[PDB]
Amino acid sequence: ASEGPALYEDPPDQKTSPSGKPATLKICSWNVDGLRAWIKKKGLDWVKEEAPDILCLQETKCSENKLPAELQELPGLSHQYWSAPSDKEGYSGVGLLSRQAPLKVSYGIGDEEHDQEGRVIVAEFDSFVLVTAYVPNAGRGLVRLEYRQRWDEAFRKFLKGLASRKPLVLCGDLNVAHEEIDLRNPKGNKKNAGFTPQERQGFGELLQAVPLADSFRHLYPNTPYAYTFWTYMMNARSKNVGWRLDYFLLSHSLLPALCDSKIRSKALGSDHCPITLYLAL
Ligand SMILES: [Mg+2]
Repeated sequence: ASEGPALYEDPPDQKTSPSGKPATLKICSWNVDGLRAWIKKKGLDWVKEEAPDILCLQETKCSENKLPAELQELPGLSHQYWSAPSDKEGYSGVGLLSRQAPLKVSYGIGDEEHDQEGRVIVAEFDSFVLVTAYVPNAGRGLVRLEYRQRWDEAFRKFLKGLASRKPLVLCGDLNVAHEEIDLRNPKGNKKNAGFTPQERQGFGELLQAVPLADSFRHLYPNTPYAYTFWTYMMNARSKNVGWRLDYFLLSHSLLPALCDSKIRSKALGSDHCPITLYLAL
């Protein structure tokens, strides 16, 4: 009620690095709010336009055994990997679709407590490791906040381990708006999932410990009203009353390869929009 529209126009795609090196890798990440729902809402139209080298999907609500046939309409992303909850049901779930097969694909974070909900794919390539995640939400009434804190610690420790061997790119729906600039209404959301001090602090801990840089915020440190999620309710997207929940976090060693980190605000299909990373690897 207190918010009207706030403008955001994502800047043009910067496709060369500081060294002048053209981008060699384009990664698109997207919380699809259910793979079938997303397909019905023309989600694949953006994927075809974007033509990424790697597509990471969160909240697929689908196991590798029950995938929709339409995913065959992406022949340029022929190597497809899927994780889903162990109970074999339609919730959570992540996907990674790639032009080239990774050297190795793994699922989860090496901890039984945290590996039952199909939340993480690890894809190792020659020069870097890619992780895509759908981080557990703290829940309505914060009923899952204690668990989320345990998740955060385990995930941080796991990523620090990976980064000790190869440069890391982490992408996906991290279910937190880091700072006040990362959501439209910080004042009214400090007791809500995604903007609790515990969640924000966890994100800060992750950046420091691994370490990782927030690609978007690194490039655009002072840019407001840049969001990746809007509630389906109450004209939130039309008013740009949103949250930045979706990130590409990078090892510091990859910052010289960083060309751009995009937010595809106008792309429909979900309550999140896609985000896209350009790297000159
Ligand atoms: Mg959803």
